Amino acid sequence: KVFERCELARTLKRLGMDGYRGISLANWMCLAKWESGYNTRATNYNAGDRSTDYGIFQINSRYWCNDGKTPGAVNACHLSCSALLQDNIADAVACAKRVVRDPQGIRAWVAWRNRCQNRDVRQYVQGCGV
Ligand SMILES: CC(=O)N[C@@H]1[C@@H](O)[C@H](O)[C@@H](CO)O[C@@H]1O
Repeated sequence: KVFERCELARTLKRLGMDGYRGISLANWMCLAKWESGYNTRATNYNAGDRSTDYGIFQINSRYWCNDGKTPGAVNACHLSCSALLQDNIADAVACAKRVVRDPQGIRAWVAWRNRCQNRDVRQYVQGCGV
């Protein structure tokens, strides 16, 4: 599914993401916006290393989920990458929380650095009641 902006904001808040490991909801929203356009079924194949990015947060199969077809991969979220393509984002949120429990935090998503870091991200939660 493609979330509407404020629908996603409230969904993420109910799943405990506001301030998780210090990350504001608006940062999670900025991440989802620029990774997938709020699209839970999005996939991106990376021909350079044979990995695939999955779901609304475009979490990568080399380290975080298992899709069986990524060489030399691990599965730190202990999920099938299929779980990151559901309309219900609970599993994707659990995996995103696992990602940011590692040292880089939200910087683990390279695109967050380019699109959200040191930027005014509040527009993404304006009017959503969060
Ligand atoms: C949290 C996450 O999945 N980050 C992955 C990162 O590890 C990978 O090296 C980059 C390259 O495509 O994609 C994403 O940023």
